[PDB]
Amino acid sequence: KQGGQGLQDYYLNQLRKEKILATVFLTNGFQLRGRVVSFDNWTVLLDVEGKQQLVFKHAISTFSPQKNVAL
Amino acid sequence: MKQGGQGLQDYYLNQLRKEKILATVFLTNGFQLRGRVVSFDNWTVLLDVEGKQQLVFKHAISTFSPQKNVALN
Amino acid sequence: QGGQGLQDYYLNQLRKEKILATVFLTNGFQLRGRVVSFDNWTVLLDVEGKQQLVFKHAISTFSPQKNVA
Amino acid sequence: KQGGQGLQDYYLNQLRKEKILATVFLTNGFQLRGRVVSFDNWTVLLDVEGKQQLVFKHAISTFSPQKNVAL
Amino acid sequence: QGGQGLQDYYLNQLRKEKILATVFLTNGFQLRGRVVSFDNWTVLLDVEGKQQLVFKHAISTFSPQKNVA
Amino acid sequence: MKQGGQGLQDYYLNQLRKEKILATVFLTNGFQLRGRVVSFDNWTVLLDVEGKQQLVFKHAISTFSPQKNVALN
Repeated sequence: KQGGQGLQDYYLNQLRKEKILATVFLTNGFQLRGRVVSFDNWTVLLDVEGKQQLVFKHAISTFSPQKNVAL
Repeated sequence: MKQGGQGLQDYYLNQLRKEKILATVFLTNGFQLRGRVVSFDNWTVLLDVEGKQQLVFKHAISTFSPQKNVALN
Repeated sequence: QGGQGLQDYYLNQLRKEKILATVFLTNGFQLRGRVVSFDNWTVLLDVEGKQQLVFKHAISTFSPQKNVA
Repeated sequence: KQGGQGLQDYYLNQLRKEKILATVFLTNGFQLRGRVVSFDNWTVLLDVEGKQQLVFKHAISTFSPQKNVAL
Repeated sequence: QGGQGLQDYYLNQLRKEKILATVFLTNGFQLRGRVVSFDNWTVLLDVEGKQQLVFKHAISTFSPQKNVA
Repeated sequence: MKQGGQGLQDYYLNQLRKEKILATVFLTNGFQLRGRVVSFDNWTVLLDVEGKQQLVFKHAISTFSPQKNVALN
C-alpha cells in the first residue's frame, strides 16, 4: 500500500521479521548495531543489546545487514 | 484514530511523555540532552532538562535513548 | 490549522513574553536573542538590536532564560 | 498569498526591493555577502560583487542584513 | 507519475546496465556498488555481494563508471 | 505554464542547461564540482564534468556559481 516506498517498507519489514542484525549508519557519523522492532514512515525502533533506540529516518544513512534479504 | 505513518512515533513519544521516562536525546550535530518529554507535535519536542525547558526540532533529533523500555503492542 | 500547535504556541509565548533565548543551530553555531516573528519556515530574531532571519530547518533547539507556562 | 510563509516572503522581498546588503550563512559554515535578486520557494538568486549565486534555501541558515526591515 | 523522471530513469538505467558506481554520501562517506532496487526514498546497493539500503536524503551524487545514454 | 514556487529555480537551471554555461556547484558537505547542466527534475541534477556524468541530488546542493550570468526577466 502507499506508493513509492515499496522497497523501503518491504526491506525494513524483512529485517524485523527475520530478526537480522544490522549496522545502522547515521548521517552524523554515529552507528548502531541492532535489530528492527518496528517502523513507521519517519522512525525505526531498534533493539541494541536489550535497550530501545528510537531512530528518526532522516538521521539514517544506511542499513547494513548481516545477511541479505530475498527480493 | 491516528494520522497514518506515524503511529509508532506518536505512540512512543506519548508513552515517553506519559511515563515521564528519562531519556538521552542525541542530536544530528552530535550534541545530546538528558531529559523528559513534556510535549510534542509533528515538528518539535518539548523537553524538561533539570527543570529547564528545551524546544527541540525533530529534524535535529537523531535518537531517543530511554532509561526504561517502552511497552509496545 | 495543522499539526504544529506546540511549536506555534511556544514561539508565540517567547515572542509575547519577550523571553531571551539561545538558538542553537544544526551548525553548532548559536544565536542569543528574542523572537520578533515567525512563519512555518523562518523565525525573525532580535540580536542586540539587529535582525536575523533564521530558517527553521537550520535550528536545533530553543533554550529560554525562563520557562514558558 | 500562500499561508505559512508570510514572514519569509515579505522579508526576502523587502531585502530585494530595498537592495539591502546581507550576509547569508549557509548551514555548511560557508557564507556569502550579497543582495537579493530574486526568490521562489526553494531558491534565492544572489548578487555577490557582480556575479550570480543561486542558493538553495535548504542550504541557508541565516540572513544578516546591514539594516533592519520595517515590519 | 511525478516530477522525478530524470532520477527514476537514471537509476533505472544504472540498474539495468549493471553500471558500477560510487555513491557519495552527505557524510563525506562513500559506497562503491551496483543498484539493485530503489523507491522514492531509498536505494538498494550491491557492494561486493552484500546489501546496503541507503536513504536518498543521505546521498550526494551518483558517479557512474561509464555514462548513461 | 509553471509549477508554482519554483519558477526561478526551474528557469535558471534550464537557462544553465540550454546555454551549457559552466558552473561551480558547491555541495552542502563542502565538496564541489565544475561542470555543465545536462538535465534536471524536481529532485536531481545531471552534470557533465569533463565528459563524465554526475547525478547530484538537489538536497546536497548548496550553490550554483556560474561562469557567465544568466539573463532574467
